[PDB]
Amino acid sequence: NLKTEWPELVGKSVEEAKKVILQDKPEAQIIVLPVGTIVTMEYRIDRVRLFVDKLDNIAEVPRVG
Amino acid sequence: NLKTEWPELVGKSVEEAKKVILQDKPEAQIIVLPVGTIVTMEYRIDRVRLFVDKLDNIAEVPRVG
Amino acid sequence: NLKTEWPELVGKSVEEAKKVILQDKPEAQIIVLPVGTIVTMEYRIDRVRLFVDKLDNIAEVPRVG
Amino acid sequence: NLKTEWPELVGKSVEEAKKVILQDKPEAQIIVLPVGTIVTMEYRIDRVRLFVDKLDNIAEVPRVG
Amino acid sequence: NLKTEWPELVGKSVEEAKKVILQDKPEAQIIVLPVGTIVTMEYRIDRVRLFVDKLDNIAEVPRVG
Amino acid sequence: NLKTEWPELVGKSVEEAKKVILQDKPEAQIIVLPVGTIVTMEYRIDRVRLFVDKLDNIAEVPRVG
Repeated sequence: NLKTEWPELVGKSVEEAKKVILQDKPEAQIIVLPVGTIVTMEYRIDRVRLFVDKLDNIAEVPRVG
Repeated sequence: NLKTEWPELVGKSVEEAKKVILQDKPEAQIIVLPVGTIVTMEYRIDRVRLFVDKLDNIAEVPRVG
Repeated sequence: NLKTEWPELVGKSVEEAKKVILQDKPEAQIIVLPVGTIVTMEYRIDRVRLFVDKLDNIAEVPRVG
Repeated sequence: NLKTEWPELVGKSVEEAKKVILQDKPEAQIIVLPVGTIVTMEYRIDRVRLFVDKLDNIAEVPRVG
Repeated sequence: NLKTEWPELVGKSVEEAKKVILQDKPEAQIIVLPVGTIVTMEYRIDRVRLFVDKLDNIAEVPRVG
Repeated sequence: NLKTEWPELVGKSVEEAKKVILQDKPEAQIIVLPVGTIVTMEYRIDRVRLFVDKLDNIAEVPRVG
């Protein structure tokens, strides 16, 4: 199996979002970036990037990679 | 039906704007970004992005997506 | 008629500039952005964008749109 | 005549630089922007843009326009 | 030999990451930049760039250069 | 002669770096910019730009120009 996306998280705080992701993916390495950030094309299975808005709310669906 | 745009909101504060949108779209997930931000081409029906100016006023017509 | 540009405003503070614009265009929706900001190609007659410098002075001629 | 460039100003503070420019161009409208800022292609004879570094020192030769 | 990449570091703090790198590469010159930063194409053997997220966690695999 | 590059400076503080450069080039006009900054293609012999990281350390080899 595998849970790789957290659509239910758009709009929630980073605090709330961490808590859920860690529940579902105990080994996740959570990265917090501002929306519009260009990342390196490297794929990492244990990583979860959160793309946040000005108030630190999840602005896009979190996904593994 | 559907209310998907809030033209009447250009120039108003984020506080004022939240209040109106939530009135019209109780399930809206409000995202606040600075004008000029490049977003991901993903369409979400419950989402409302607010594009704000330096003083946090709505700079463009808010819309669903 | 119509007053759509405030060339006399380059260099003045946002506070001073607001005051003048509102005098001439009582219905103006004043938006304050940093110089170099890319805006959405939408035209709004009641809107006045102020493009400011590091000290919040008007850096370019204010115009309707 | 006309004094349109202040090469002698690279490295000096904005405070120092203002003082000199105003000496030479009493009608100058001084604009302070960070180096790397893209401006609008509009030419203004009374305007002097200062392009500053992280410490607010003049990083490039000030010029009219 | 040579240790040139620290994959085990994604997600860790800059403080933690410094400590490990210096352990493995005592002569490393540690540089801390935000993710999405465009660097100069110059290669330096003693240098280790850390690409950090909003909370200062390592967002990409640290490497020499 | 001429000393135009300070390779020995990568990783050092701006404070430390100033001190060295001024030692070697007493007439240097020191400019401090963040890495990734696009500068104007103008060449100045008395100028030394320092490209700094998030902690204000020299991230690239300082050079005249």
